[PDB]
Amino acid sequence: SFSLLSQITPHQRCSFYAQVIKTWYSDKNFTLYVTDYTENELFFPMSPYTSSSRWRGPFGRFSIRCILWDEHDFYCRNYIKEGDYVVMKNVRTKIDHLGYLECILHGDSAKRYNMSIEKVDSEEPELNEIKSRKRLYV
DNA sequence: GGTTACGGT
Repeated sequence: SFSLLSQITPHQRCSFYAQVIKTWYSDKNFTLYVTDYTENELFFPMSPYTSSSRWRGPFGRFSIRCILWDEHDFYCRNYIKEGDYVVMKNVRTKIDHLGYLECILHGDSAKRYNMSIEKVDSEEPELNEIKSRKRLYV
C-alpha cells in the first residue's frame, strides 16, 4: 500500500507519491530530496536562515533524502528533475548516523523486490493531496 | 556503497 511521508518509519519497505525538491548527482549515486508536504519527526529540520542555499522550501521537517544506487542511479540521473512528481514503490527506509530518516534504492539485478521510481504527470489526481497541502506552505 | 541539509557539479 501507499504511505504518506508522515507515516513512514525506519527499516521498512514503503511506497509513496512525492514531489522532487532537489537532485544531486555524483560519480557514486544519484540523490533526490522529496516531499509530500506532510511532516515526519525523523526528517531534517530544513532552515530558512541558511546563507546562500538554493533550497526554497519546504522548511522544517518536511522532506526526505533518497539515495539511488546502480540501475536506479543510471536511470534517474538524467531523467528525474527538480519539480517533477514521482511515485516510488517498494523502496527501503533507514536511519542515518545522525538519526534522520533516509530512503534507499539498492541495486536489485535479481529483481527480488519489485522496486521502481517513475514520473507522474502533474495532472494525475493521485497528486491532488500533495498540491492541496503545498498551498498551506506557500 | 556514501555523508550530513550544502554544493548547484
